[PDB]
Amino acid sequence: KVTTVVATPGQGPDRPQEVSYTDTKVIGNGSFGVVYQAKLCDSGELVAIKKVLQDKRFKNRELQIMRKLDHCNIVRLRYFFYSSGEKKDEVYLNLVLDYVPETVYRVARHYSRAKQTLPVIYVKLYMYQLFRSLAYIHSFGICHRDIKPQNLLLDPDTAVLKLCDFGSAKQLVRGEPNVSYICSRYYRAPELIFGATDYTSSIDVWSAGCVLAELLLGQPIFPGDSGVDQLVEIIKVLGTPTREQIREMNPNYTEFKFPQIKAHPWTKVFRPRTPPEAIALCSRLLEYTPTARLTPLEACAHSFFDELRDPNVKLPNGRDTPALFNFTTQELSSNPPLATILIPPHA
Ligand SMILES: N#Cc1ccc(Nc2nccc(C(=O)Nc3cnccc3-c3ccccc3)n2)cc1
Repeated sequence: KVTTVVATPGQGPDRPQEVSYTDTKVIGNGSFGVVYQAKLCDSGELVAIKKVLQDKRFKNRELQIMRKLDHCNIVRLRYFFYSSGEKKDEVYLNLVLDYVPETVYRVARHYSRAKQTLPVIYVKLYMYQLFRSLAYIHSFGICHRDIKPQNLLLDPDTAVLKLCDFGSAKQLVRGEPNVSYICSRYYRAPELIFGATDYTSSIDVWSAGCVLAELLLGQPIFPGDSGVDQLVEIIKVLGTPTREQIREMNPNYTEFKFPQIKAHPWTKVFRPRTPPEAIALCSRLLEYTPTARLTPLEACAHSFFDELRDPNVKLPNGRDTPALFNFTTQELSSNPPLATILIPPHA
């Protein structure tokens, strides 16, 4: 079964072309719509097709964001096209993206089910690539707003990580309010739990810190089906937020009473074989004050990633590590001096 469409390339100028594909199978479903896998007839390359319902009143925000992104750790929009679908008289937007076979969720689940942890070399590779993708999107004012393991795509043979699902992504403008109900259970920053509408891109850094801790532990660090349960788990690790810290993440919640828990030592939260650099990185990402958390680029420069910068490092499968040092001026713009650390002498 061959489907031919007239699709517009994602990057470059608006000059459509005939794209033919086959072997269409469903690989994802949800409130967003459906993600398919397909093979392009010309090259034989696998692609993913995200199909979503198109709002008649305005251009799809995810498409506007995707057309402006170009980074090795962000899934690439190859083409886009409009089509019919399940609901009659409704137009659908189809995003043809580069296909990535695995997710951090599935991979971590294998390890947790086998009563093991993912080797720290992979924790470093994946976490570093996530912080690069965040550094890049944050350099445009764009916040992902839904960082979680299912959104971190992985190619197991090359150890490449690609951030995906820009359905909640938004360019945050200071003074313009944002909906607080974005971000998934376990990964929500405490300002989002308190329903703040004036949050910054630093909510992605809290989410990434939750992913790091979960990869170190083998289970979520702040679980719970309600915000109050999530908050008790946060207070158990971080200690009680001060009135000042509470004011920094939604000031309308300053008069509420919180359980009095003393600041637990981060060394006791993880298994004894956990690298102290990973623990130090966690404590700097999972902070109450949104401005106290490391930026993505500062996290890339952390000592936990020094092994990645060694010229002799190789993947466990014997292959070379993927591209890690091809930083652009755009990507370094939050702190250009960091290139001194980020690009090692051998690169
Ligand atoms: N199981 C599975 C599985 C594993 C790998 C892929 N590969 C892949 N490759 C390129 C792009 C995308 C993509 O844009 N996905 C999404 C986009 N928007 C929302 C949600 C998703 C999504 C849904 C389910 C799982 C993970 C992401 N996914 C797909 C499914």
